[PDB]
Amino acid sequence: DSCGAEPIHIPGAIQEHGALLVLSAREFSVVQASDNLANYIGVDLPIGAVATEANLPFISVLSAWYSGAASNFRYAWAEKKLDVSAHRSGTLVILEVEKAGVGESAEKLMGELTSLAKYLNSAPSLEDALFRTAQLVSSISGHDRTLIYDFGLDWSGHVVAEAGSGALPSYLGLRFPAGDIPPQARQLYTINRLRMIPDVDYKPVPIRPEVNAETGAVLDMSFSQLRSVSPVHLEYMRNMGTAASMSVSIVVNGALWGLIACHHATPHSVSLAVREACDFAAQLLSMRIAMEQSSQDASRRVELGHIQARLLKGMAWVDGLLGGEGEREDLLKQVGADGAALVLGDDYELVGNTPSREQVEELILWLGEREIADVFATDNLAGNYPTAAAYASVASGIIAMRVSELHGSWLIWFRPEVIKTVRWGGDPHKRIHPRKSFEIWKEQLRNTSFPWSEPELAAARELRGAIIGIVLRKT
Amino acid sequence: DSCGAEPIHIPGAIQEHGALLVLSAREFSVVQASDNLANYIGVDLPIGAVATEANLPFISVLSAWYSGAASNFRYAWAEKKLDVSAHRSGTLVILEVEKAGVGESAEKLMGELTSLAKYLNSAPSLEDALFRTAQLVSSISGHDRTLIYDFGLDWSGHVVAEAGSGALPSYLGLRFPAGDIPPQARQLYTINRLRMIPDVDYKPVPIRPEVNAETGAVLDMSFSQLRSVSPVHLEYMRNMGTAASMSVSIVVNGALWGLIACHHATPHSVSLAVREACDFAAQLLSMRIAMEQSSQDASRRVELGHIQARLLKGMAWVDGLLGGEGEREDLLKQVGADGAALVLGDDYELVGNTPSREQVEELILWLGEREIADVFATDNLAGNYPTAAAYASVASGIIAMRVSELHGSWLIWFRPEVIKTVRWGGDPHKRIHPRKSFEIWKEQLRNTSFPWSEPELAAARELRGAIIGIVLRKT
Ligand SMILES: *CCC1=C(C)C(=O)N=C1Cc1[nH]c(Cc2[nH]c(CC3=NC(=O)C(C=C)=C3C)c(C)c2CCC(=O)O)c(CCC(=O)O)c1C
Ligand SMILES: *CCC1=C(C)C(=O)N=C1Cc1[nH]c(Cc2[nH]c(CC3=NC(=O)C(C=C)=C3C)c(C)c2CCC(=O)O)c(CCC(=O)O)c1C
Ligand SMILES: [Mg+2]
Ligand SMILES: [Mg+2]
Repeated sequence: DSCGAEPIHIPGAIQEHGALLVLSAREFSVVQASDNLANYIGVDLPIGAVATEANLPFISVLSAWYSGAASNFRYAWAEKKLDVSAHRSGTLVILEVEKAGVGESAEKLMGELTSLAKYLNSAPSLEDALFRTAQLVSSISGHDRTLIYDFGLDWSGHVVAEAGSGALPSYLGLRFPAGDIPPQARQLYTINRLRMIPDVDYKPVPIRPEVNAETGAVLDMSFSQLRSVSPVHLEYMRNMGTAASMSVSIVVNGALWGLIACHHATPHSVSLAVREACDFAAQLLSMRIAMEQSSQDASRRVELGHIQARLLKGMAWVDGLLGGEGEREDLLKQVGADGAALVLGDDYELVGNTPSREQVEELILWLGEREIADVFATDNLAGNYPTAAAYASVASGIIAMRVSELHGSWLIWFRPEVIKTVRWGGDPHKRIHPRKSFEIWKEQLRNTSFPWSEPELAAARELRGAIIGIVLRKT
Repeated sequence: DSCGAEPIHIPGAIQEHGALLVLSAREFSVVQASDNLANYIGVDLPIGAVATEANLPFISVLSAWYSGAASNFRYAWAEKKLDVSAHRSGTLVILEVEKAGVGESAEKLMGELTSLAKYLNSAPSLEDALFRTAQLVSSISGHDRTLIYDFGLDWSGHVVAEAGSGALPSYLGLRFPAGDIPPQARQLYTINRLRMIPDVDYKPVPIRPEVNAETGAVLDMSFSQLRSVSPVHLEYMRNMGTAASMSVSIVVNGALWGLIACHHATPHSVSLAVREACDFAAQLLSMRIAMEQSSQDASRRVELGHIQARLLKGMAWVDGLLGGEGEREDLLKQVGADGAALVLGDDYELVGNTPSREQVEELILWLGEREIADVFATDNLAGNYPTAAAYASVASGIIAMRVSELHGSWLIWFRPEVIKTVRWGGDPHKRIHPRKSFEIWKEQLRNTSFPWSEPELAAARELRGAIIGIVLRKT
């Protein structure tokens, strides 16, 4: 990705809806500031000046915070009607100010948050849990759209939940390309779980001096809430017809699972408290996704565990896999397959729904001349072996694993073609600029089967280990 | 348990710090009421009277709630300075009123709750997570003591965290008998996760009429917050020197994991909001306990999975288990054992630290004349086989499993004695009344090893399945 090279974490500028101040940990001395600082705190700070009580009324609370082991500082500056926040960046304190929450009770958030935390510890369906999470953020945020964006393995995303006022187009069930959120952006959103763009056509406020006197470097704005965004994304937002946006990162098992992406037809800001309330709903959803994944994976390994047990003691041999109706049923269910080919030399045994003997014969030749270490798995065989499109209907996906390289022996599982129409939020394929159109773009995905789960690949590799060793013993 | 027979869920009376009203779902008609109702709502309701706006200002909100699918009703009656709550009980609405929270911001709770939710999604150590949870409840509740009570397998409990003002004795690390919380109490606390006794010497307020006209039965007060407690527990609290108590249920994977038990030297009440804030911290802790248990169990099965793999292909045979230093090391590590006896007929093979050949010989005779189905496991062999105390130091715990009933073959793992002093909160063994003394009571637990984990028992049963079938093949 060429767009993945832009350093979005060091723009040296912020958005209009707040001001930024950089203090030296030791002296609490002014090192850098936004040109709009004076406008917000009604007090001009020269670079080198030491922050006193006169300057900042909260200086004694900030000093006590920094000495502490709390990651972030938050203070309600009642006098100026400002929300003050700060984080640690090496030997620096990056302090940010924004207009305070203009009327909103904590029990308004607390009360509406409990309704979801209580809902999704009973541990219901995910879809329903996703929607409930989206529907909450939608309420407290007040955005014209609040959708949940689940990342795929290729880092393309599929909209799995949606709440809206009706002012913005509905994207529920739409798929978006990986380039919409480039790698370095995905990496930043993994560690920094919040971001807000109240106005797409904000005029960036420079931070001066450009070079920080303490570090001799530009400011690391990775954890700056006011950080000026990448122009290419603003251009993207303008094309989507979104004047304002806010997104919360859903981080599960240390990885970026998805986003709670909120958009608005016209400029729209959210209070520090409400933003933290949304980051908190994202963590509740995150806590649940992990458990259901953990339990569904556990249930699957138990289910395949019962099947493996019957096969392993059935062999203790090929009639342990091929014996009668029961043995062959277990062979296919072992990895949730519809067919299997057990090829031991020139002896072919086809179970359930398989390609022709000749077609399977040609597949083993194609596999043999490729570096197939333990097992080869794909849910789209046609993608690498175009010839396989002829029997896509019976074997769109396979798990192939050799049991005796010397004898040219293989156990291959087959999965049939599962046809589905992929709704794309515009044309995927089409300095790089964002696409102007986001109209439902449909493609018929052919020659692709249901994906192979990790429990299934684990069960496959385990049966291979049992077969290999028997053949080793017999030979 | 004879104390486990008392029906604590139908006392037909409440505590003094609130009033209770029973309404018929259809008419919202008065069926039952506490004798102190008039005192609280300043309006006397005759049985048969229909609840109007004049009677209850919140009647239109309650009506809209009941029609809805929300489990519980909560309303802030500003006029009377009362917190109103209600739940569904068949065709009935059980409505309860108590004095409103006398000064406490939602951001006071919200702010102090986030500090723990943020702390324990980074997924640190449990002990630290337990203490952080206890230390929060201690702050918002304002109790003289806030401890976390982890239930054992025998339903005896061990204090694993503690926060206190110093006014009440410290019980951290103390163990309490199962009879302190009898079964029917444990069962109620599994479904009803909150309970509060602001004053131990409250005079129970009767509910009349005793018989509910709608059901022809006494009121099911399972989900009554004001429910009058069992006299034997109040007598228990008086002996502990606790005038007030509040406890939240920690429910993990559907089972009662433990309690957050709060006690106070003098009478002390907690607001509906703060009680719900504590029930909510208990769920945060609960969400975490489940994940660490889930991940620790996963990590263990992977670790033992690597060991099993080496043994299974090593046999493919007894030299697969007994071959050299590596094979024998894996045999012991398979279930985290220090010794093993592989007895195949009259042929004995002792690995690592085992009892004498004769001692193991006598153990197989004792096992043979007991209904040992698949495997027999214990962390205290002396408890059932007193003779085994002679070699408690080498084999305090064992996993024994026969591999050929016809040949009298066995694989037995040995774990050495791990001596520890069990601190008891009073004398465990000593109409039944509670013990008067809760002074640290010490016993030296001898002839007991580290407990056998489920992954270890699973790994044991799996190796048995591999050995059996080989011996079947060889024989
Ligand atoms: C460089 C080219 C590029 C193309 C072409 C493109 O489509 N996007 C980029 C770059 C890019 N994108 C972002 C950040 C970002 N993307 C999205 C995507 C999104 N929001 C939605 O609502 C939907 C679908 C419904 C999609 C697919 C979001 C949410 C964000 C984060 C900001 C926000 O919440 O709006 C960046 C990084 C911007 C920055 O942080 O500076 C870049 C460079
Ligand atoms: C019938 C005899 C009996 C003996 C003897 C005894 O010790 N307890 C009973 C009965 C019993 N206990 C309870 C409820 C209860 N027990 C505890 C225990 C406890 N609190 C602590 O702080 C510690 C240690 C530090 C222990 C071991 C708690 C917390 C509770 C719940 C109420 C509370 O929070 O105090 C009942 C049921 C009471 C009821 O709900 O009506 C009974 C019958
Ligand atoms: Mg995904
Ligand atoms: Mg326990």
